[PDB]
Amino acid sequence: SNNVKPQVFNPDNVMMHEKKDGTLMNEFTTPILQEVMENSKIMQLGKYEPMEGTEKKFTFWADKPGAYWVGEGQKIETSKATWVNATMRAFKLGVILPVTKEFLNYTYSQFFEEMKPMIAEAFYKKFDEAGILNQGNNPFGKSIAQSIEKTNKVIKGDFTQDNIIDLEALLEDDELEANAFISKTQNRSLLRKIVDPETKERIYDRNSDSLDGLPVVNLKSSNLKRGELITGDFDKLIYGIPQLIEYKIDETAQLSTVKNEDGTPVNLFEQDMVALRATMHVALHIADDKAFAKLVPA
Amino acid sequence: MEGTEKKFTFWADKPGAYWVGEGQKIETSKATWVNATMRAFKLGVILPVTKEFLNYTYSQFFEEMKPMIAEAFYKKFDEAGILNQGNNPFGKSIAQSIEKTNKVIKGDFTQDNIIDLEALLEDDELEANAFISKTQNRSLLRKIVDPETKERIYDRNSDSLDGLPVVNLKSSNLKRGELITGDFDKLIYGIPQLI
Amino acid sequence: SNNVKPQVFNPDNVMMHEKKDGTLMNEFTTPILQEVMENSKIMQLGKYEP
Amino acid sequence: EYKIDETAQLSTVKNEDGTPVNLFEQDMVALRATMHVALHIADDKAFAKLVPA
Amino acid sequence: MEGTEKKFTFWADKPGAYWVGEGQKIETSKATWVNATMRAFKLGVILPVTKEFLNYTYSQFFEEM
Repeated sequence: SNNVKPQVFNPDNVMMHEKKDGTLMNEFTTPILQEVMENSKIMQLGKYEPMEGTEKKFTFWADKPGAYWVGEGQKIETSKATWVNATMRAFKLGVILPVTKEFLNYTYSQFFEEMKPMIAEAFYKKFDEAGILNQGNNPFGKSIAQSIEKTNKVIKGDFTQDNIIDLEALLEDDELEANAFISKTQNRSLLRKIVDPETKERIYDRNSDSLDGLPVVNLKSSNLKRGELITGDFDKLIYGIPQLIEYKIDETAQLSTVKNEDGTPVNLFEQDMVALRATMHVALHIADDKAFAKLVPA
Repeated sequence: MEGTEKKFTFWADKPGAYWVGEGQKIETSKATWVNATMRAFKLGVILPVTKEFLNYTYSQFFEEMKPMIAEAFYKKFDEAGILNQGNNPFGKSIAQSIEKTNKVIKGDFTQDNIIDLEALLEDDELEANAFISKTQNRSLLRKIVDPETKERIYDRNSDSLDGLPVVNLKSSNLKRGELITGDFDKLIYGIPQLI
Repeated sequence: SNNVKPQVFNPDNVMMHEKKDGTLMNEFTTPILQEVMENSKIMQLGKYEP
Repeated sequence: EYKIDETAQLSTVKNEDGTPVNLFEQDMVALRATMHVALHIADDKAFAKLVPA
Repeated sequence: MEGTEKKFTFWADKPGAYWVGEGQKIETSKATWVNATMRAFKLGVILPVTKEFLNYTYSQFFEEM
């Protein structure tokens, strides 16, 4: 066909060297990152559990044996122990990044090696918003926010030392103690302006990000609102990783998820392109639905 | 800066990710960068002197005038990049940025408003680094008291507000009622030609 | 699309770890054979030619 | 001969949406086996059959 | 050629000169330049072969081709 104008794609997810206006992108300056790359707050707070299938079983003692006061020559009576079972499964995260091979030679040679950190960050954020907030199409049935909803373990009201202490007290009502807080950085404003009216000490350590002596963890998510704060015994949140982040770079596949201007699927061998596929298998368990509580604006 | 212009490339969008069922199609995504650019403009002044003046009135006039010209340049630059004043040549300034994003508090100087002003940057995960103030603000800043602890947020001894440096502007264009907060590492400046 | 149920296929010859009811086939026991599998009767009866 | 492949399309299998199966997008593997085999009947009179009425 | 485009800059118009009377005003002129560019394009072909052909007819086909 001898058509030499560059290919338009739909969606425009393909990195290209030549722009449709004819601009040809030589002497490219490598973009620089205005931020530190994020990490999974679930993997920071929760307990790791080694997992080898896609599924894991847990079994715990429940009932325990009794005892009796027995007179001399009186018959000693009997007792029993019990256990209970729980289980968690994994799900898969993945993405593909397509590149034209002119781009990977004449614009950005190292593109995939510089994308790898950003793909890992995207997976970690996608996991955190699922397991903490019940957001981003949570595949599990299990999350902190949905545990709080079933137990209704919520305080309604403004940030005060009264409410923040009554929140942490809401766990020991069930014989658990808080290990950390989860909050939104937009609200350390509110933590900074509350003080003990009697000892005249401030509950939030602005210098070290501890609230009431416990560490605060900041979510970058937009789904956790200004007025909302979460507390929990995070040893009761368990995570596992059957497959680490694995990358395959492929020079020959077809991508039916992307189309050419004529409506045809993208074929990487025939159109002279490359793609990176990343996948990960990740599993979440909430070991005790009573272990988490939430403070919410009225 | 080696000429009248500088250019910057930053990552704008990171790639997405998908939950993928077994045997389901993994979908695509893209990274994306953005371009920004910075250019110089010229400050200048001429000082005319008669030869009688320079001979018989004031011999060292230019040598002692040089400092006052440098101050006039610094004041013109500050009054253009902070305030949108002095007939500013650049496209944008701090006052233009505030006016476009509308990050402004209507209110008196109180510890509540000073904390809400600093919080108005945390809305965007930016942490304030300093204040820009009018020295005739001190008669307001020093009468702020924390009603529980009765601590005062403005430190006489180090011209520091809520622990952050306060920097004072000598102009008539920053009024008596007004205070400015920023992450000032987001001011970038360059000087292709010293005076 | 963030769809996590397993793909249905036609004619459905794909071997899959997850069943559509959500059963995960871990702890799987390798199938054993109820027979001895057949040789070719052509190759048993006929003559081979290089 | 057995060839194992991780990136082909299979047109003879279709997704629930009707699309051909792509092994790279869908994170799959396929085994292809092939064999060449030949037959000759050297004398067609050499065979006979008994059949029910 | 590094990358797939190259640029060339050439002198174009050249300054004038004037005949100047004694105490007459000398006039002005300017130099000028122009740009040219050369760009690469891609040649390609695919040669498809059945593996019957590659086994039984012509093993060295993609070497001789």
